[PDB]
Amino acid sequence: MKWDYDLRCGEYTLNLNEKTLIMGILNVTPDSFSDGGSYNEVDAAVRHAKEMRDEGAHIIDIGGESTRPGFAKVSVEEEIKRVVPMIQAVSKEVKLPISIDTYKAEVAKQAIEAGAHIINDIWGAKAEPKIAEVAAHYDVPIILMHNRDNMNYRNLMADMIADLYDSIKIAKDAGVRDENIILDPGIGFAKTPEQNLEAMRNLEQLNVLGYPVLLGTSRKSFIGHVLDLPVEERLEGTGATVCLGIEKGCEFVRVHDVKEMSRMAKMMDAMIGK
Amino acid sequence: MKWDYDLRCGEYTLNLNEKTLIMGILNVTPDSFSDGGSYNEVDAAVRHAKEMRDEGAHIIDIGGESTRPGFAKVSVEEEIKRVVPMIQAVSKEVKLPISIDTYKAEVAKQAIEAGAHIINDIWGAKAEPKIAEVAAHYDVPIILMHNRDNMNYRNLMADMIADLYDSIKIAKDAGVRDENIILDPGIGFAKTPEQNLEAMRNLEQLNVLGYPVLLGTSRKSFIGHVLDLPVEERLEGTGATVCLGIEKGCEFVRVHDVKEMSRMAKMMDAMIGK
Ligand SMILES: OCCCc1nc2ccc(C(F)(F)F)cc2[nH]1
Ligand SMILES: OCCCc1nc2ccc(C(F)(F)F)cc2[nH]1
Ligand SMILES: OCCCc1nc2ccc(C(F)(F)F)cc2[nH]1
Repeated sequence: MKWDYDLRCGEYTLNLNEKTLIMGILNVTPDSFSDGGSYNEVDAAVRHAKEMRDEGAHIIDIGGESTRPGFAKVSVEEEIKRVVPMIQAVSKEVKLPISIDTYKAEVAKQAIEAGAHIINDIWGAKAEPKIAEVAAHYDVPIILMHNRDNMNYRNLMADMIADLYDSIKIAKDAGVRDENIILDPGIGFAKTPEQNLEAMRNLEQLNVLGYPVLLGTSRKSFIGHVLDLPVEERLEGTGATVCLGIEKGCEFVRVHDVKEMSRMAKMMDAMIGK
Repeated sequence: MKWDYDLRCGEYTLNLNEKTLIMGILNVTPDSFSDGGSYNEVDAAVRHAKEMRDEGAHIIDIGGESTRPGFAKVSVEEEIKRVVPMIQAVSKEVKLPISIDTYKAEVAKQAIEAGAHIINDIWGAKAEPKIAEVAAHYDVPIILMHNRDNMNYRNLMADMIADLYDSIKIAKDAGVRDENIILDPGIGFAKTPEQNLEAMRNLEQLNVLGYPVLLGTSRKSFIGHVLDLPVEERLEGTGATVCLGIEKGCEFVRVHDVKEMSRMAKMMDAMIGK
């Protein structure tokens, strides 16, 4: 009874109370010889989305070249040629809500038009505030991630909450309804390894803002820093972050390893009484 | 600064503050044609103890036939022929403290004489109270596990704490020092699947007794009940229990999958600030 509403996603509806929601990460695998839409590139995305669906994903998060982990400099024009064909094919062939991982308003707009249901913004409407106008107009959920162009904090948690509020204000001023706001602490962004640990340790503070929280820690550098393990050897590390996140009240986890993290989340949910 | 003493284990000393301690599970693989001590049987145990050492174990827990998971009916005379050669070889070849997983006083005595450092009692000194006299005499740590010959609880957590106190009283009356007492909630013993979940959910209550807590959930039936997965597919499930246990303050985890659980524990420790 924590949430008195469900997350409305067009033809899909996500219950926020019954289980931790698993968002599976789908990064584009660009064909070297085309700008987008080619069979090998799109077929790869579809096959991967189907696998994640079969492994327990509730949302498929689709990211083009300009987003994490690559951060390529690419025009919205180029970005649309690549992202839109993926959204079209995945939305047709995979019966799950799709999030578009972009900070660019025009990309978000075209993605929603192509069939995406949720906007996932690593800059929390601060890089391109018009993304909040797009969100409001289409009445879609938007995930506002904590992020900064600096790591000069006075007090990490207090600053994160203040920064997240600045994002909330941008979204609400644009007309985004409270029920369409989700927050993300931005673990692995604009934070030292030590600061990432401190944010994990204090994640429950985000709950005072009164919005659902999505945690995205999967395979991130700070896990490698602790364990001294490369990106492919971080299942256990990611797992610990997912478990602690759920214990601290997060509603979503954004993960690469859907099969394993879905099992861990299900076990956590059972134990905490979710 | 939670603990103002270290766990003294003869030539070994375990710090209770710096990391979650990993106890690796070693079950005997009985040779069919002998009562104990044979090369294949003991070599198997030694090889396994070395692997667990290399994978991050801090304690090796050695169990003969009459203990979990098999619970064979076997005389102390038979049990000694099997357990003592394992302890002798493992203690010589593997530089870690050894716990003997037995509820039988005479087995515990001979095990300590053979080189074991810690007594691990699934009956918490209630099946054979003389085991507490053995513990006191040799001045070794003893793990008192919650257990009952029934599941008729009036109130699970309150009953567990009362039962654990009855074990503490037996141990202290026998002369066991406070610094040599460790408690275990007995997840998977004398509890319904639902009760096991409830005990996990409320594990932090055990901390009021003021003794270190060891959690032993590895691969247990209740994980299979939640996930509907067989014993070999419970890494993720065990992982969630380990993470939640550490968050709730446990000092030890008793696990089969040392490599994976050691990594998860290290990540948890870093995040909680242990
Ligand atoms: O300290 C808060 C920073 C907010 C912020 N506004 C930005 C605009 C553009 C970009 C860029 F375009 F990605 F470079 C990054 C930004 N970061
Ligand atoms: O309800 C608390 C039960 C305490 C208890 N005393 C026991 C003695 C012997 C055995 C046995 F020998 F293993 F059967 C099991 C026991 N259980
Ligand atoms: O399914 C992947 C192949 C087998 C496998 N390796 C694992 C490592 C760690 C964990 C973890 F402990 F749950 F994180 C689960 C795993 N399962």
